[PDB]
Amino acid sequence: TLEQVHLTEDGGVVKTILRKGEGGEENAPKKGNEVTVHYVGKLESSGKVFDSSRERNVPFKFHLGQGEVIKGWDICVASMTKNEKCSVRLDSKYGYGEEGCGESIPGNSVLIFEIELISFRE
Amino acid sequence: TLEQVHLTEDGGVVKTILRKGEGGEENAPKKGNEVTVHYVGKLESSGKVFDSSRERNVPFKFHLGQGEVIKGWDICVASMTKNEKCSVRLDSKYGYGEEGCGESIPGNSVLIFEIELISFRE
Ligand SMILES: CCc1ccccc1NC(=O)CSc1nc2cccnc2[nH]1
Ligand SMILES: CCc1ccccc1NC(=O)CSc1nc2cccnc2[nH]1
Repeated sequence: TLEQVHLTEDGGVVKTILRKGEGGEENAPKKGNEVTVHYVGKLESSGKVFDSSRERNVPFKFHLGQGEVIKGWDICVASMTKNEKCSVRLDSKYGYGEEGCGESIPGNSVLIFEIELISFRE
Repeated sequence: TLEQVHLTEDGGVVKTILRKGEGGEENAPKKGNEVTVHYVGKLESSGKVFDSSRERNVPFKFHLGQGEVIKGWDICVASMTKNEKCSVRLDSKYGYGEEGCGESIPGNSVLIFEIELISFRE
């Protein structure tokens, strides 16, 4: 595998599947569901890790497709099924754009996230 | 009430209690617990709302005191009890600092959040 999945027309979100998830539409999260993910985020430019839920030993929950998180995450996680692990490359358009965010993410940064979809629920 | 609670020595985190929460230490979240909050965040400078879980009609979960969220939120929520509603003023040191974050939060922004602690759990 290492299937590469193009998720936006502009090339700004491209997912590489590292471990395939479970089969079926019943194993795919729906818009508005709560998802639980583990992730590691690094800058493409330097390879430097700026955030990791794995380092914290506890995953992160959000509601899918609601704009609670960066656009790249909504788009990426919507494409995943339970237990899938992927690495997603996000152009700055799908991250923090021209401004960046705080000390660890410069403006116009391409972000690389390893994301694992642990579970989801209503 | 409208009790004002100073939470850092530098004045960078100051909470005003709008509705007092439940009594007891058993109604106070512990470091590492999951908390569920509703919030509305606005810039002090303009009054402009940059993020609201209430607009989304679904609250937000994070693990308390783990640096998953801005420092101001860890500090503020640690001081709350179940059902408390507060408004917290955060100096940029406790938000997104000199750089800001994305289009909606400029560098050196004081942030004002209304936060309600809905529940928490192990
Ligand atoms: C943590 C999940 C979350 C909830 C609500 C809003 C945004 C986020 N994080 C991300 O969207 C992307 S992950 C991330 N984005 C970051 C920006 C600066 C520093 N560290 C960061 N880590
Ligand atoms: C959403 C909760 C969350 C989870 C993980 C990491 C950060 C956050 N948000 C906050 O810390 C403060 S809330 C917030 N911070 C923001 C920065 C830019 C735009 N909107 C924002 N809303």
